[PDB]
Amino acid sequence: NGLVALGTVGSQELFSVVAFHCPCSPARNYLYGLAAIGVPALVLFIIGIILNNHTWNLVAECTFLLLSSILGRAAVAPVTWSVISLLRGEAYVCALSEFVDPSSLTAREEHFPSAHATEILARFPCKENPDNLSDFREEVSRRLRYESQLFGWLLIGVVAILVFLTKCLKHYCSPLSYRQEAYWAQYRANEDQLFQRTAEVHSRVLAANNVRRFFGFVALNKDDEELIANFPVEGTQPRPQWNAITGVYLYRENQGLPLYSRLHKWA
Amino acid sequence: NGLVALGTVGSQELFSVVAFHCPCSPARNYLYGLAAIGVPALVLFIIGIILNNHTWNLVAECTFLLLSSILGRAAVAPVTWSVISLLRGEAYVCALSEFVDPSSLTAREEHFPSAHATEILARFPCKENPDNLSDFREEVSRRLRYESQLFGWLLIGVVAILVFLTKCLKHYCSPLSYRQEAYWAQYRANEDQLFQRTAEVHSRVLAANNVRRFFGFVALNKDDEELIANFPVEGTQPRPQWNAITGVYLYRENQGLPLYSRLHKWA
Amino acid sequence: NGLVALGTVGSQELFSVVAFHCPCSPARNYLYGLAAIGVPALVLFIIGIILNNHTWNLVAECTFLLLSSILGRAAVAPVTWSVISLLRGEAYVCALSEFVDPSSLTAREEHFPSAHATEILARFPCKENPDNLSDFREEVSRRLRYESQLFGWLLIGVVAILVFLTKCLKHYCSPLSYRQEAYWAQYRANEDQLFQRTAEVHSRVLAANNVRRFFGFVALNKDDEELIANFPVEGTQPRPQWNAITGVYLYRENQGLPLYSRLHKWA
Amino acid sequence: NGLVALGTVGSQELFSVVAFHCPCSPARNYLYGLAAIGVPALVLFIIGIILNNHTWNLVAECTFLLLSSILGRAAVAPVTWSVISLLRGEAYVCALSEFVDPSSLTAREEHFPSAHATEILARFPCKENPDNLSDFREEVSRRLRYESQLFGWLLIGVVAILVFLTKCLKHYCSPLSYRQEAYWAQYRANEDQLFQRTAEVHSRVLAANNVRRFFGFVALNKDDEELIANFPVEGTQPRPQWNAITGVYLYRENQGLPLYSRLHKWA
Amino acid sequence: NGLVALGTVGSQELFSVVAFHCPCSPARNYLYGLAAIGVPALVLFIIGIILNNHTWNLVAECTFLLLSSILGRAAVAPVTWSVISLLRGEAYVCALSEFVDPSSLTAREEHFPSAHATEILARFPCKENPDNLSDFREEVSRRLRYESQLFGWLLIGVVAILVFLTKCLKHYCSPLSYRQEAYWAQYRANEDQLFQRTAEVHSRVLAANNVRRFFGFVALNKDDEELIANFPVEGTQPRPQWNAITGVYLYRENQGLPLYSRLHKWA
Amino acid sequence: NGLVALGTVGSQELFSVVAFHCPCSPARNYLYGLAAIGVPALVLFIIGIILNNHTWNLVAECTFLLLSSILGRAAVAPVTWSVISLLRGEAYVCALSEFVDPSSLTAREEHFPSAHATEILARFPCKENPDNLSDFREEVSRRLRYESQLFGWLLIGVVAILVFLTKCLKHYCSPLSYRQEAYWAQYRANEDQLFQRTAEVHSRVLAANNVRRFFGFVALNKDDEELIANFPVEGTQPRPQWNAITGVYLYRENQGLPLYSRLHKWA
Amino acid sequence: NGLVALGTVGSQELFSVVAFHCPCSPARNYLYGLAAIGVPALVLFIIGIILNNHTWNLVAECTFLLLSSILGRAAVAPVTWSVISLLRGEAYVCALSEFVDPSSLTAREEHFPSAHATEILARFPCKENPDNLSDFREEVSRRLRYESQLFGWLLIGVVAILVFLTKCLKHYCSPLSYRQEAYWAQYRANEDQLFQRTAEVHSRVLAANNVRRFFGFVALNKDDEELIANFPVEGTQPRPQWNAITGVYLYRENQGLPLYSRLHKWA
Repeated sequence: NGLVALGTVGSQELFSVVAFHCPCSPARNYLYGLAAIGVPALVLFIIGIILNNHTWNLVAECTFLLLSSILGRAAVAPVTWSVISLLRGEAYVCALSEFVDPSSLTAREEHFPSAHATEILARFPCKENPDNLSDFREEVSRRLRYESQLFGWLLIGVVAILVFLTKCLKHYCSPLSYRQEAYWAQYRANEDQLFQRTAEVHSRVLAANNVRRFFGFVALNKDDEELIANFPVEGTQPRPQWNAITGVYLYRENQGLPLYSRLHKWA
Repeated sequence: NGLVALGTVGSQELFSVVAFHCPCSPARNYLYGLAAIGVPALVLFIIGIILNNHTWNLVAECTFLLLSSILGRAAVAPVTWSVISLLRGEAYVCALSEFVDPSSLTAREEHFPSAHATEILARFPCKENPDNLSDFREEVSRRLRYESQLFGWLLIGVVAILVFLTKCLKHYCSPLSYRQEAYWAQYRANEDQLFQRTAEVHSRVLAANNVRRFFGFVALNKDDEELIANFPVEGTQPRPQWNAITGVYLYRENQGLPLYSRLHKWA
Repeated sequence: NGLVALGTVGSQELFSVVAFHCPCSPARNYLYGLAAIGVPALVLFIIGIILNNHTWNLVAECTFLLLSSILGRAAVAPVTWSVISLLRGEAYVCALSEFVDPSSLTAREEHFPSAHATEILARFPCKENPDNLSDFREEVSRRLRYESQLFGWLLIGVVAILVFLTKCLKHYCSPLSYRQEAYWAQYRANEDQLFQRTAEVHSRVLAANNVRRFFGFVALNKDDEELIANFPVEGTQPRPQWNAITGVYLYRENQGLPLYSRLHKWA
Repeated sequence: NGLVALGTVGSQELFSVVAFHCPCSPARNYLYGLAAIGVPALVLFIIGIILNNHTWNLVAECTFLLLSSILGRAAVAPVTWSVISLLRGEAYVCALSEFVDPSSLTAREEHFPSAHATEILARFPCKENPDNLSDFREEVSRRLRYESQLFGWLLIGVVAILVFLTKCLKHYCSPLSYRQEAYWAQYRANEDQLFQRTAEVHSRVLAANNVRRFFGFVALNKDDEELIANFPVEGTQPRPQWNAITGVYLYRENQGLPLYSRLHKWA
Repeated sequence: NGLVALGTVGSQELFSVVAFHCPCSPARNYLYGLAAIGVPALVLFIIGIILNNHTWNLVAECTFLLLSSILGRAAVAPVTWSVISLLRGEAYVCALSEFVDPSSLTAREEHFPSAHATEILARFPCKENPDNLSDFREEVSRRLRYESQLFGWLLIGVVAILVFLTKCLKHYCSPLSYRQEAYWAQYRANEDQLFQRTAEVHSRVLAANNVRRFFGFVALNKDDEELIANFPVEGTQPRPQWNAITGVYLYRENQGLPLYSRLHKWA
Repeated sequence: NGLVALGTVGSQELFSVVAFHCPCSPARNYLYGLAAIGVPALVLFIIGIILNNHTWNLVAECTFLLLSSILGRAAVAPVTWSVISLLRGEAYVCALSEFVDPSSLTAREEHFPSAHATEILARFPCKENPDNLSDFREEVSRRLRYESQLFGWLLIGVVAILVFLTKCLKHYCSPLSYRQEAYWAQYRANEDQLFQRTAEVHSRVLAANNVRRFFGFVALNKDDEELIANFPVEGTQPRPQWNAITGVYLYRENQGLPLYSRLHKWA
Repeated sequence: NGLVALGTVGSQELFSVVAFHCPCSPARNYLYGLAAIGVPALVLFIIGIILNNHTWNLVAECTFLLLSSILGRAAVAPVTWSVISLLRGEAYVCALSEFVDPSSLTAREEHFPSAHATEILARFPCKENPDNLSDFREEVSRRLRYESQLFGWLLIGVVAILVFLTKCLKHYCSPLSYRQEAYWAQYRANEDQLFQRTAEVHSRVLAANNVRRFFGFVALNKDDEELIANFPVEGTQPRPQWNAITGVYLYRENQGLPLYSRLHKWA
């Protein structure tokens, strides 16, 4: 579970690492903000989609309980980046500074430099402004930062409410109890780990047999020596068996005794 | 019990960590204060609700002795944050500075800059004020900080009185003695821990059996070797048993001999 | 898998290591940028092509599933360099500074130094410009840096989308399941490692026999003493066998039992 | 393989170590650049030729597959020095500064100091130039550095393309497969190492016998005591045998069983 | 082999250690340069001649294959000192500064201080010169340093070419193969070492016998106790035997079996 | 052999340690230089004569092969001091400064302070001279330092040539070979060491016997306990035997078997 | 032998340690120099006389070979102090400054302050002198330091010559050889050490017997327990025996067998 938190720490570090330079300009601020805050979010979303074997299971089968799980396991990375970027400021103020109405803002009482200043307005984040505009721009700076931080806090709140609702609904609308669901999760984890290790060992001993068949002898460590001494092997399982293993498994009950996975259904 | 104190230390650190910038402005101070002090409180409350298995037990059953316990175990995090934010100052003074009556305050004796200064009043926390207003704003600053700290201390006092009353009432209006309640708590803890560990081990050995059935042999460490050598397994319990385990248990007495949990009631 | 990440770290270090000096000049900036950002990319691409034994396997045979795999394993190095060079700036602004239209840019309102300044325009990155042009050049600098960073982020996004599509297509249009593909990968790795080690040992003992035949005795460590004591040898396999081993292997199935490599097909 | 990389690091260190002083002068810059960048290259080439036993094998025999191998193993040292010297600058600009056309270069707009300045042109790298010429010489400096770095990057690219073509051709136009070529390389290495060690031990025991024949006894360590106790010796092989061992060996096949070296052909 | 490299490092250290003070003077610069750069070279040459036992072997006999070997093993020390002194500068410029033609050199355009300045010319390395001559002397300084470094690089190149030619000729015009020459070198080394140690031990035990004959008993360590317990001794070999051992040995072949040294010829 | 090098390092340290103060004066500089550079040389020569047992052997006998050996073993210390003192400067310039001809030297063109300045000439090393004479004295300083260093380098060269000639002559005009001379040297060393140790032990046990005869018992360590337990003693050898041992031994040959020392001649 | 060198190091340290203050004065400088440089010399001479048991041996007997030995072993301490004091300066210049002839010395040409300055002359070492006399006194300072150092070096030379002559004469005019003299020295040392230790042990056991006779038992360590267990004792030797032991022994020969000490003569 801590992998997502490590990824979030890395996301914050990369935020403070790579670069940022607000291109004070009439109409490019909009696009630059949108891209520089969304493209890394999209990349993190893709990364989250990739390393979730549920999607490969699903596409191998080719449902709403699957999409919820996968998108929830994925979207934790883009959200903790969007929030960190909003709360940081200096990325919302860079994109929504041109759109400020120069009529409605109070300061050291002067109307405004002109009716020509829309390219002068959007130049504030680059801190380049005359002394009068210097004392003037703090207002719009603080206002935009205010809007950014408010959106950020509301985003955090909505994400929290959504997570709580998701949990309270998944527990309410599931056929099992919750303790048995914990047992089921432990079983999935243990089965996956044991299957991975056994597959590796079986494959290694098969390869050793193949090589020995060629040279006449195989060179091994003490460990692999034990691995061949204990476990023999003659040939893998047929393709239909592999095909039967893979797939999505919804909880099915044989008579009186439940099954917890497709490999279990292979009893 | 110390997990809540560690969370409180982390809450204080995150308070001093993330950000704060009072948006000196006519009407946004109100909203910004409310959100920036309540949204983290709401998030901490949700987090406290989530990790309290009592709520999942309850919803699995689908009562006032349950809601009190859960909300008490939860609300310790938002309260220790509200108090730290009030006592800190610089968050109440930011939101309730516009509402100060400019007529009723004494200082270096001048009436007030004008009757136009309500946007000049709410600009004090941003420390930007002319020299006369410089010597003037300290009064309202100290007054608002006074109000904040007083509310904070009163909140602490009320929370303490509430906790004491809750304890004195729960002990007065309970069928058991208190020493046996301590025994009951120890039993709940021990039972939960032992059940978790046993579930994990039983599940792992079941998965090992399943994998061996597939490949013809299972690769294991020395520890799991012992785990399979000692404890055999053939199949889990039926779903009705799991359903009988879960649920809320109020103290029920068989004839002469008390039961302390639903799993105990399964004798 | 981490070898590519180590190579990327080394690529960034070498970027910050070797040199860079923007030759402010009318028409050489174009060529210098193109070369100094593409030639290292081409070199990294060649290096990636070289150390991928798939290409030697292929040419030894003398197909679209091979080219995709090889070019994907290769192009990870040039892309992570192109992106680092774009996001860095100071390499796009050096090459596309001459082409800026001197009519369309707003600043401290003066038209432009002359209609003679195209060699004065392309001299900005060398920071040598008069005071008026000093306050003028920041605009074009920021604009070009904006364009560079935008292209960089879009490149990252396109690479991510391409990787995701490649994965989702390779899993959708393959005859096997995905778990068996994992088994197959583990088998390829184990077989390659074991074959390498066995080849080395067999060759060493053969050479020892040859030398002993000459001098009358061979000097060895304790390890090689054991190596000769255990494994004897009389002569290698004929050339047809080596020729049968090499080559590309597409997944072929003997009756009911799959084969996973050409050496396996040598059963 | 890393010996060449260690030699390259040492080459860079010696570049930054020994000296360099551009002799600003009319016609000596040409010669000094040529020598100070080629003579170390020629020395490294000779060194690479020397420590490649293939050349001694060849001359002992007294063919295009030999010359390619030897010159490739050799020229890695001069190329990684030529490239480091070009990319460094301050060695091309020193030699090709006199040949700059004083008519075709734009700067702070003055024609040129005179038509007498060809000895003033070639004095720029020594940084000794009047203030006007000070602001003037930066142009020619940057231009020459540009030319140097471009030639350097193109040299790297051509070397990479040449290496890739060499590999792709040697694998395409060879009678064996590539895995057996790896076996052959391992065999050559193992045979050379074992032969060296055995030769040393046999020679030492022969010398010990000779000395004992003189004094009546030989003084030895425990190690040499074991060396004489185990391996006896009476006399070396005749000169025809040594002559049969040496020489170049192209892959020859006895009936059904391949030979991998001349000593192997001595079966 | 590394002894020569250690001697070269020591030579460089002693160069930077002892002293150097260019005696700015009309005609003494010539002699001082010649001596201070040649006398240490002659000393290193003598030292190299001394510690090469080949010369003592030769004079004990009282041929071109001997002189080449000895002078090659010797001249490595003077050459690596001459080169270090040339490349260093400040030793060629000190001796060949008087001979500069004051007519042919261009600088800040003045003819020359006078036709009396030949003792003013040779005073430049002592850095004592008036301001005009200050800006003047840099030219002759750089020119002489140029000449020195060019001679140095050419010397290195010629030495490298000579070494390569020597090797390629010695391998081409020798009766043996090269591998057997390596065996021969190993044999010479081993024989010399074993003979030295045996001579020492035999001599020590003989001296012990002599002393015991005088006092009636000899005091020894445990080591010498073992040395006398194992190896007895009664008397050395006659002078004709020693005379037969020494001398130069050209490769002679007994019938079918080669001899590798004179002590071997004593079979 | 390294004892002489340690003595040379100590000589250099003592040179830089004790003192030196050039007594600027008309006629005392001569004497002070001569003494302060020769008296330590004479002392080192005497020290070298003392610790060379060959001289005591010779005088005990009461020949040109003895004097050469002794004076060569001795004069290595005064020569390495004379050379270090010449090369150092500031000791030749102190003694031969008065004798400089004030007519023949060129400088800032003035004739000379007077015809009274011979006590002003010899005052230069004490650095006390007026400004004109300040710029004047550097010439004579550098000239005298030049002469000193030249004499030093020539002395080193002559010493090297003399050593080489001595070696080449001693090997050419000796009755033995050179390897047997090495054996002879090893024998002399071993015999001297063993004789010294045996003499010490025999003397100690004799003294122990004498003391025991007086007191009735002798107190000893464990070591001396063993020394008396093993080796008995009754009385030393007569004076004629000691007289026969001492003396110079030229290589004499008994019939067919050589003798290597007088104690050996005592067989 | 190193005890004298340690004493010399201590002498130098005490020289630089205790004090020195030249009493600039007409006639006290003479006496102060004489005393402060001779009295420590006399003390060191007495100390050297005391710790040389030869003198007590001699006076116990109550000859030129004894006085030479004792005075040589003694005078090494005063000489190495006189030399260190002369070479140091600032102790000869303090005593022989009054006697300088004020007529014969050249400086900045003035005759001399007066004919009254003999108390002004001897005040120079106290550095108190007017500016003219300041530039004047350096001459006499350097001259006196010159005289001191010359006397010092001549003293060292004479001491060295005397030591060499003493050695060459003692070896020439002695009845024995020199190797037997070395044996004799070793015997004297061993006999003295063994006699001292035995005397101590015998005395301790005698005292233990005496004490036991008084109390009835003696308390001892383990060591003294062993000392009494092994060696018994009943009574010392008579006074005539002690008288026979002491005395000076010149080398006397019994018939055919030499004696090396008086205790040996007690056989």
